[PDB]
Amino acid sequence: VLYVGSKTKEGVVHDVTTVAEKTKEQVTNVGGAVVTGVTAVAQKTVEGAGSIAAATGFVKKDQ
Amino acid sequence: VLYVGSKTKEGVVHDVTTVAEKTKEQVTNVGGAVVTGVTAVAQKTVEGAGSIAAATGFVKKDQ
Amino acid sequence: VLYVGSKTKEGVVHDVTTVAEKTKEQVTNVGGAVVTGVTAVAQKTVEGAGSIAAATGFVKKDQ
Amino acid sequence: VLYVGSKTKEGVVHDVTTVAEKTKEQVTNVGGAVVTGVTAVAQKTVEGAGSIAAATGFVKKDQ
Amino acid sequence: VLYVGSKTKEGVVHDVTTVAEKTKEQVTNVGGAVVTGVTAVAQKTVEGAGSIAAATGFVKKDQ
Amino acid sequence: VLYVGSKTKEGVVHDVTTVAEKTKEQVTNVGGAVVTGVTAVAQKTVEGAGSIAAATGFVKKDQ
Amino acid sequence: VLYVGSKTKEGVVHDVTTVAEKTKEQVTNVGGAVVTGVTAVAQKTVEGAGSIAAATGFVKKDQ
Amino acid sequence: VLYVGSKTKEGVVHDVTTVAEKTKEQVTNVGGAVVTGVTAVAQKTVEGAGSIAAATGFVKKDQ
Amino acid sequence: VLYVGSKTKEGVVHDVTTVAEKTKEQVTNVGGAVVTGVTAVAQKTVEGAGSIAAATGFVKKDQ
Repeated sequence: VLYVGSKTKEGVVHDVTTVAEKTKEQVTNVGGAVVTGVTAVAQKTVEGAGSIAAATGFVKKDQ
Repeated sequence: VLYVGSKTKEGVVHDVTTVAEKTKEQVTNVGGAVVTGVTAVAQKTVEGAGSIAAATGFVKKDQ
Repeated sequence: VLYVGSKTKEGVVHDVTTVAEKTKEQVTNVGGAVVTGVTAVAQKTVEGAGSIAAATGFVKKDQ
Repeated sequence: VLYVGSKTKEGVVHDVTTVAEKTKEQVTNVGGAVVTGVTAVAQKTVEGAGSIAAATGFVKKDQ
Repeated sequence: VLYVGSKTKEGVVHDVTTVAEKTKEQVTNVGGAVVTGVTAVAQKTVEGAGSIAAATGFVKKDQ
Repeated sequence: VLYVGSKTKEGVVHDVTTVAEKTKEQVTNVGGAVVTGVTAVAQKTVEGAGSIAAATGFVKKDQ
Repeated sequence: VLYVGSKTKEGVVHDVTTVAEKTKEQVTNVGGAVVTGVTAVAQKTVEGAGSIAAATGFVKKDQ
Repeated sequence: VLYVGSKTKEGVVHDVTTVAEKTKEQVTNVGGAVVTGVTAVAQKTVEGAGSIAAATGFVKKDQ
Repeated sequence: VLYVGSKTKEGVVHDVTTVAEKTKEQVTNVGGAVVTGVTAVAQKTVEGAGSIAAATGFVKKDQ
């Protein structure tokens, strides 16, 4: 691997705006998962079998 | 691999705007998963068998 | 691996704005998980089998 | 009267949202009545002849 | 009257949101009545003839 | 009357939010009544003839 | 020139309202000119040859 | 020139309102000019050849 | 020139309001000029050839 004057952006996240208003949120959960917020993952490598890279709102009931 | 003066953007995310308003959200969950928010994943590599790269609102009941 | 005058941004996150207002949030949880806030993960490497890189709102009831 | 494990909601009011905006309201009244606001009455009993239960914007010029 | 483990809500009011904005309200009254605000009455009993339970913006010129 | 482990809410008011903004209110009154504010009455009993339970913006010119 | 009780408004500017909102403005310039703001010029006289009275967003590459 | 009881407004500017909000402004410039703000010029006289009266966002590369 | 009881406003500026909010301003400049603020010039006379009266965001690369 050789980079020579090579401006690079390997695996990034940027410029992520969010606006809400008057969001009268009622939420009720029992045993489950709820995700309502901004999430920003940025990885270069996730190696290994069985991996779970960057889940969100995940539920796992493996027997 | 040789980059020579090569402006690169391998695997990126950007410029992601979001606006809501008056969103009278009621949510009820039982055992499941709900996702209502902004999500931004950006990976360069996810290696390995059985992998789950960047799930969202996932449910897994493997026996 | 050889970088030579190569401005690089391997695995970053930036410029993530968020605005809320009057968000009369009621939340009720029983045994589960709720995520309503800003999350920003940025990794270069997550190695190893069975890994869980950057979960959010995760639920795991493995038997 | 016998209630036995009986979750009851006799005569209620709830969950009443209201939003206005830029409502350049001019109002002129002479001797009369004007009602422009949110009203929420909730009674269980109003007993007695001649009663007036929960009027609003009422005018009475009985001779 | 017998209540036995009976979760009851006899005659209630709740969860009453209100939002205004830029409401350039001019009001002029002469001898009358004007009501522009949030009102929330909640009674269990109003007994007696001739009663007036929970008026609002009322005008009475009985002779 | 017998209550036995009976969680009760006889005649209540709660959870009453209000938001205003930039409300350039001019008001002019002559002899009358004006009501522009939040009001929250909660009674269990109002007994007696001729009663006036929880008026608001009331005008009475009985002769 | 004779003004005699002559209410005059020679060369004026007034009453100029402006409202913006959520204006996610990205701007990129190279060597040029960009104008995005409120401008209000008001002159009575601009005398002289070759004059440039009240330019805006001007570019001049005279050789 | 004779003014006699002559209320005059020669060359004025007034009453200039401006409102912004949440204006997530990114700006990038290289060698050029950018103008994003309120400007209010008011002159009575600009005399002389070659003059530049009240420029804004001007660029001049005269050779 | 004769003024006789002549209320005059030669070359003025007044009544200039400005409101901003949450203006997440990033700015990047290289060699150029940026103007984002309120400017208020008010002159009665600018005499002389070659003059530059009340520039703003000006760039001049005369050779």
